[PDB]
Amino acid sequence: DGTIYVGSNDHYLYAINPNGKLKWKFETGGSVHSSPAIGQDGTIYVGSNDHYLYAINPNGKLKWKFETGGSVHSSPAIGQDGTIYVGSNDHYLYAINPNGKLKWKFETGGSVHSSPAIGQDGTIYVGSNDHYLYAINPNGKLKWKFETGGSVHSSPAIGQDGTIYVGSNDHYLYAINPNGKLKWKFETGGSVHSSPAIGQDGTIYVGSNDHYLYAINPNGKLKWKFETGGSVHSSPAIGQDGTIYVGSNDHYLYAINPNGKLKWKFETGGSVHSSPAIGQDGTIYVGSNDHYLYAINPNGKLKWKFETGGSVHSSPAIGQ
Ligand SMILES: [Cl-]
Ligand SMILES: [Cl-]
Repeated sequence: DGTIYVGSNDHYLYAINPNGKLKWKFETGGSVHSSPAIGQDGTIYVGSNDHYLYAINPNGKLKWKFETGGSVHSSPAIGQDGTIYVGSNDHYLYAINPNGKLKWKFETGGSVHSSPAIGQDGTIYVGSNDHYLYAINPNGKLKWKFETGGSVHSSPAIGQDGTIYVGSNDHYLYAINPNGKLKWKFETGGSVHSSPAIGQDGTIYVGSNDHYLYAINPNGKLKWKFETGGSVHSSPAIGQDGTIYVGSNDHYLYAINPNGKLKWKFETGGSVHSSPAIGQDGTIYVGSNDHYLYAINPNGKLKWKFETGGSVHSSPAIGQ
């Protein structure tokens, strides 16, 4: 099918066809910064600034909405049994059943902006504003928490071997072993809000507020760093040939070769905080602060752009 879903600061969740024409839009009560996740049956889940986690049917009609105590900026993750996990600015990590009833909630010490990741054994990992990376068991009990030096707004990535990687506002990219002990930390020049991505050879890519996209080896030593013109808050995506795509606050979507050299850059009208998604055909989709969702071909030329009513900070998801 190939529908592209993305939130906008104009309060809507958009469903766009691969040709750039609207399928439907669903109005929430507030800005949709959260990035949608798609369940096995096609349900689209997304948080809103209006405090709700939404479940929207493929036809664009509400399935249910679950009210948390504060804005849902965190992006949901879906477990093997269908449980939907999402953080809230009310300080909790929520686990919601597919029917929209609470499974459990776990209180952290601060707002949960970070988006959860799920391990192979069902462990749920998420950062908190309280400076910790949390590992929560499927039953909602704490497994462990790891203290960084600052707020963990970056969303964790899990390696093949179980290593958990996450940025911190203390400027480091952390690699944490499955037991919750530090493996290594890599110092960038500024806060690491960007969420890491792991390449096929284990290279970890992450943006930094210091304007660079970093490639770090599994041993925690620098592979390369590529300088953009502004802070890299967007989270990288990796194509089949190894190309790394990431937005920058300098307004460009970047395509970087595995060797750290520029492949191409595409200029949007505003900062690219949204994190790119790659379609089956290689199309790269990303939002911009200029209000558009962009579809860029593998050669870096514009396929189409779709104007929403406000900034597109949400990161797109592509349906089957
Ligand atoms: Cl159409
Ligand atoms: Cl974000």
